[PDB]
Amino acid sequence: EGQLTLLLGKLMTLLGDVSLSQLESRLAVWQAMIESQKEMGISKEFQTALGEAQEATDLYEASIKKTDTAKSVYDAATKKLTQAQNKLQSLAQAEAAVEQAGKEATEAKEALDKATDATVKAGTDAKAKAEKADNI
Repeated sequence: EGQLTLLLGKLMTLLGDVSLSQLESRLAVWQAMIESQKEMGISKEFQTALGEAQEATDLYEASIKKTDTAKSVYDAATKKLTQAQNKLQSLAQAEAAVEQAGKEATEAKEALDKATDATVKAGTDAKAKAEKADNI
């Protein structure tokens, strides 16, 4: 009963709402003040600081979506193994399915763990490039 899978699905939603959502917003404020002022005829090296951040934040949209696929990929692997695991002690071929559902699943987690580390990575920087907008 590793329904930490359901907990995780919930953390991903929160990460999306509290991390990614505020970041994307912060930067949207800047783009709209860039445009609202770029119309009154009034940005220089600032648009480099901002360019870089809305790319990290955009790489961070992508990355979360990449770990969210990876987990769907993994949830199929884990439920695959509980089907095979189950109908085996309903009694050599059944014994193999479990070994291979098992292999498919430790592999899915490996890919899942990877896509998380790479999401940890992307957001850590997006946080940073967006704080570096302490331009004067």
